[PDB]
Amino acid sequence: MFTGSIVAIVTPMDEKGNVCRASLKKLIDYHVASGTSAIVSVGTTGESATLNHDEHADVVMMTLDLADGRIPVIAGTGANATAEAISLTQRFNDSGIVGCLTVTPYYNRPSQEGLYQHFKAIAEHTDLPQILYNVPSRTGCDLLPETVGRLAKVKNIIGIKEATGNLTRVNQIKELVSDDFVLLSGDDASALDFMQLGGHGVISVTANVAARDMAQMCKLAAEGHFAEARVINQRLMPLHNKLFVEPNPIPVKWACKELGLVATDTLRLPMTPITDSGRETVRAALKHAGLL
Amino acid sequence: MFTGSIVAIVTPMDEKGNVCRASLKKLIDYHVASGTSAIVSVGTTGESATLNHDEHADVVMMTLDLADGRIPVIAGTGANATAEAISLTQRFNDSGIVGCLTVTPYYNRPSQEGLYQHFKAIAEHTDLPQILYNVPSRTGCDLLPETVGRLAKVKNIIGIKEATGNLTRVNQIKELVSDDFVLLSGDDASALDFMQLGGHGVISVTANVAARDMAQMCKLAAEGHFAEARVINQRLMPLHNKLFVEPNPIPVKWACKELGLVATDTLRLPMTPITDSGRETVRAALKHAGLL
Amino acid sequence: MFTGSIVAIVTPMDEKGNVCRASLKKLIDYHVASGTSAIVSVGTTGESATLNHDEHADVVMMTLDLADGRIPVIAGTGANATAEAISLTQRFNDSGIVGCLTVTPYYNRPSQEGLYQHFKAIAEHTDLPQILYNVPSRTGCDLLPETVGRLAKVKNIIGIKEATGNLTRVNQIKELVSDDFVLLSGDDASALDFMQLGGHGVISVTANVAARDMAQMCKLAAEGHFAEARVINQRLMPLHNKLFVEPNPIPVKWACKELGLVATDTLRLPMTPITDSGRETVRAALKHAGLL
Amino acid sequence: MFTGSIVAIVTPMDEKGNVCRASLKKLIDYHVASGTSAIVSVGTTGESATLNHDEHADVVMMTLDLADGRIPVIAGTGANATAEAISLTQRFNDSGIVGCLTVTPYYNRPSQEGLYQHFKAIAEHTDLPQILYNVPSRTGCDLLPETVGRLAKVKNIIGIKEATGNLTRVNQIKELVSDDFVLLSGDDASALDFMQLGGHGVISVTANVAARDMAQMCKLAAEGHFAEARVINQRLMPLHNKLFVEPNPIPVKWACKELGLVATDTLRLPMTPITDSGRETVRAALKHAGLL
Ligand SMILES: [K+]
Ligand SMILES: [K+]
Ligand SMILES: [K+]
Ligand SMILES: [K+]
Repeated sequence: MFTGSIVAIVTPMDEKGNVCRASLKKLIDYHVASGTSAIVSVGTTGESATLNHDEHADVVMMTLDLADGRIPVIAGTGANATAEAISLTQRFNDSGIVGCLTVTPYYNRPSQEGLYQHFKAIAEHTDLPQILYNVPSRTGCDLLPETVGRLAKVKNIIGIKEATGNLTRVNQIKELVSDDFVLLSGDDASALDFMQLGGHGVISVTANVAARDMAQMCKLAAEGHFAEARVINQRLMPLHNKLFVEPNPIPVKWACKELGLVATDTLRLPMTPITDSGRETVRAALKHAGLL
Repeated sequence: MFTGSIVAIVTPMDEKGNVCRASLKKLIDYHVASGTSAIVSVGTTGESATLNHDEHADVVMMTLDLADGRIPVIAGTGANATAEAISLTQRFNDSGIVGCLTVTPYYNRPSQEGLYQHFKAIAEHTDLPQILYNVPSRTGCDLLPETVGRLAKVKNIIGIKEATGNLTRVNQIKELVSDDFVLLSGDDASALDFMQLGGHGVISVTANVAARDMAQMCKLAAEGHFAEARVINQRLMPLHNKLFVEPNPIPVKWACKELGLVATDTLRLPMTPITDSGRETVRAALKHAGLL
Repeated sequence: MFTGSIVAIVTPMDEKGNVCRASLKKLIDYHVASGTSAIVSVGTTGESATLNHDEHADVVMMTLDLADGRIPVIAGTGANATAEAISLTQRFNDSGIVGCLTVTPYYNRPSQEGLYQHFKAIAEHTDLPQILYNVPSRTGCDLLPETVGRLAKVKNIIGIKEATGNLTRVNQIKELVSDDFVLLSGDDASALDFMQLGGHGVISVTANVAARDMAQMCKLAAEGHFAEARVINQRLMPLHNKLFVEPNPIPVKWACKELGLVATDTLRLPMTPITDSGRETVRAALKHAGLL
Repeated sequence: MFTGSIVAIVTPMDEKGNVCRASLKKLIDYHVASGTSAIVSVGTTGESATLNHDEHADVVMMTLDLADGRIPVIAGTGANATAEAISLTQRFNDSGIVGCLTVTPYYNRPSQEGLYQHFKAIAEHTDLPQILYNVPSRTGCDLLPETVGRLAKVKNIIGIKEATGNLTRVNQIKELVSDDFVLLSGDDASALDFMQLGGHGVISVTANVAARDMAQMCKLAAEGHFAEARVINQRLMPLHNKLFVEPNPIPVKWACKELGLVATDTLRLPMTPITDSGRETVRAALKHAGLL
């Protein structure tokens, strides 16, 4: 559902840069078998940036189709134009998705009032649950706790993917919102800390390749067994860091390929193939994780 | 030119959020009368973010028609997917624009090699002169001097709009590029300094409302009359700062309207109307510039 | 001892800027009565910066004398010259203090290896327990977890006052050190979070004026009653922030004065009297805390 | 002068960590022969941090004697307590030094008003010309242009050593001060740029080992021959960078020794001997400068 280990799933491509269905199916089967709570489809790790909205929609539909009710699917729906965000959302009305992950507008750097108006308008024109998404390092702006608090009063704004890696934000946000509001980490390396502070889960890059460990860890964290969760986390930590040694999803797509989870590690420009140096850092991380 | 004062022109809109031709014509006549060297159409200040590519192309073509051979027009062509950058650039091939202003991919944060491959592919699918554009605060990435040097070796990559505010870049880039590679400021408050270090002009937001002073100031600069240029700069400096008191282009659109240069200060969400406190700030800066 | 609520105690001065004994006595009595675990004497809040080592020693001796065994006293001993650090430490051999709080060298910005050698040398030439102190915002350098880990193997380096407000440091450090090693917050605003993540206490500015609440909160945190601790913390939070509205200890010394805890709020230059604006922000914080 | 190339001279030490007179004399003769404009004695590069005030005064007086009227000598007088700044400055009153270099209080992070009161009190207890010194990365505080403007109104406050690396400050300060207030770079890698914007010279670490080129370069700059100056700057640029490959003055001391300019590269803890990897880096930069 909207807690636990949620995978920010790669969009597996062939050598032409087109979605590879066979590979997506394997990945979905892998997640159903590994205890992953939900799949975020065509988020950042999903290369939302370089799929056009038609392809973005296909991949979501294909993901849902392959999932076949076995695992909930959340659609990435973010756009830096509110009209575009709205209109992309409509595309997934009645699709079967359980909700949407919607990023703060990138590049144009709106005010807090602007972010409020953006997200309120989007929530207005759908019945689907909305997860807010904050990642200033990508977007150039920062959705502050106060504004999260105003937006949480809207019926179908139900949570936030907090990707700052600033852990003070957990309780600043939490004080300000009801206990039903979901607090999910968007930063693998600090996600166990995030959960220990009161977070409910993680929308994860690491889960693409360490699905089971991430699921166990997140469940331990929810039960208060932090010591036990850390042991897993310790072992995943090089992966938490080195999946970003080169721009996400370059490392993780290579990792999937190396595990045999996807046929090719192809991406679309401006993402470029992994360097040999990166190959060697990632492979070492995988082995530390015990995955290789 | 690709020297002197270049306006990053606002896209004036009617109350419905669509381009207002009467207001655009006024603006262009003004820049023609004021001695502005060129117009950048649908760059950041032109709200590229909230126009779709058709609307963007319409505004560019409308601007070109209205300019009527009197002043060169540079098309904003930025896009964070390389395929989309190519496709948008292709819309203007054999159109009469004199060049493209193309920004580093935002949000997806490519490597330097990715930046290289992005812009190289773009350059290769056009005869148009290309001006690179670096604005890390909006994009999440930083096109370093070295990559600039690499890209300057491509025939139709002929300049950079440097919006970091970091003046050390002028001479870092200069030493690595040829004598005729153009260096333009993207930061009004430091543009004169930029020019004094060896930059060749500015793509300016301030020029929207103080086109005459800006053209004056850059002429002085090119002729090496910096003390003189500097008297104008201090006249404009509060505008250089306070045009960003709220997110650009919210302040400059209000200022245009106030100066009677455009009919309405309407913008597209997620940009929001200027606050009362913001009006008063901007109006003060305009008084200081001698424009009210 | 070296856990719980530990006060970074002000050095109360008269109008000549000289230690006011009557005021220090009141403060010490207040801490013994309020359940404060220990007193840090002549730390940062204690104006170590502007007391010469002779005065620094007096204040420590006078604090110990007034405490009269009722409350443990830790001496600030930090110096950016290792010889000086050593020699200042010798001054407190057999004094009665239970330990020393020693800051990373300020201004000169040594390497990690330098910090290792600094702290190892100091620990060598005393039997007293040493608490490391990291606060990059003041010092210009950052003692990283890895180096904390090497230093924790030295017998009498027993803990760290981590003042970064970066909460990822708690478990990075903790993984690397034995379970006996003490992890204390040096940042009031994030101290409950710090403790929730595995910290043992706080060396606190807020404790100067909210001794009892801070003691209760820290004890709740140690017992795992985080929800109950947060309620207190919520009420102290404006104080956690506004005691730094102007440079520490300007606000807190004024606060003490306003409570009647000290006779004058005098400081030594380059610390300057509180502004009226600051007066009003602090008084509001105190009232929110219920202290006024 | 207080213009041209000014060396921030190393305090050469014997193997015991005490000033080595033979080596200091060599250094001074070299600067006299090389055309260095003035010597700053016991500034940051001179290890002010690890010398007590007597030792500091001894080195200053020794430097003055050895200079023997051949080259002006500026005493480092910084101190984070105002009383100590006054007392150290008083040691040099009627000594033959031509001015003091006095840094913003480090560690205690005063307000702008505190900075004002600090330096004003200092100026008032001496007839010596005072050069302000801003280096936020070491001190934790930033003396803004406006406060500089305020302080320039004091008679014996006559200049600033600006070590931010932020070139915008040259013209911000300049507009607020009188025509004869001196602006010196504190950042070798940007000093030529600093000068091209209107700065009057540099207090340099590079000049320790490339005194001749540095003096050449600043002459060219003052005469407005920037292209020419710039050929020298690129010859020195790897040294400008790699002299900080490890904490200053670890690299420049090793380089002096290597050039036979001093007997030993010994420093005081917490500064540590240069790493093997550091030697090789620095030696490379020296080869590039044409000095090996
Ligand atoms: K809600
Ligand atoms: K070119
Ligand atoms: K130990
Ligand atoms: K003066």
